[PDB]
Amino acid sequence: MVTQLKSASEYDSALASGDKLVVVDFFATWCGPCKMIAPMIEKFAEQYSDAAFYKLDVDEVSDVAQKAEVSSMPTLIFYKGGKEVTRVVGANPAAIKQAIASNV
Repeated sequence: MVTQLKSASEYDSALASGDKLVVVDFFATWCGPCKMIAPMIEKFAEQYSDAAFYKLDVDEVSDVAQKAEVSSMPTLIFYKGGKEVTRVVGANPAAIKQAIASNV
């Protein structure tokens, strides 16, 4: 399943009592994987049974991107215990399966 984070509440409450797998995606659609991998991760979303896909850009939100400083392209992270433990900031689809399928 794919989610759309419009309000910080959807993100905050997700890191609090969020035991399941909480995935985040920070990409301002510059040019490259950020747009080429969109279908990949978005497509894999229909593969998992309990994977929270949090989509975030920059201006569209301005809340998360503000606090959660981005240092990649794109920038994906995995939250299991309300704390970034298994992050994945690079560029590779397969990295989502072995990642999501792990924390799942």
